Amino acid sequence: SMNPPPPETSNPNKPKRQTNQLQYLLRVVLKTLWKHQFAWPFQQPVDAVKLNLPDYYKIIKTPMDMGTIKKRLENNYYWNAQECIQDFNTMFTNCYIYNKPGDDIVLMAEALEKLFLQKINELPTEE
Ligand SMILES: CCc1c(C(=O)NC)[nH]c(C)c1C(C)=O
Repeated sequence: SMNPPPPETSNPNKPKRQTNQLQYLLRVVLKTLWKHQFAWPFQQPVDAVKLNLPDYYKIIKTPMDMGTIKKRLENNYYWNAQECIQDFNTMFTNCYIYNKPGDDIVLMAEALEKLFLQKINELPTEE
């Protein structure tokens, strides 16, 4: 029932890269989702205590959110685009795994994910 440590956003010994695909993921992909009217539930880690979801972290062992992804991009956590893409995908998957089909949060994740898929479809080729 208590909240876990948030996902890591800083790790100095992890090697880093700033690539055009990763720049696209911040400038285009993250910006689009972050400003969306349904972004708010996904803008920070699930606070299981305040939301009263004591089994959330019992079920979800790989939590992820756009707040975390935003810091990871802004502070250059990643080596490649696929890591960041996997984080976005994990965030959506967590939602569908934990919640019931047709809950509001699932509709929200579905709208965000649709946009995410359209942008990732136009991911530039690596420079
Ligand atoms: C419905 C509770 C919830 C929020 C939220 O309401 N955040 C403020 N965000 C997420 C990802 C969820 C779940 C359980 O998937």
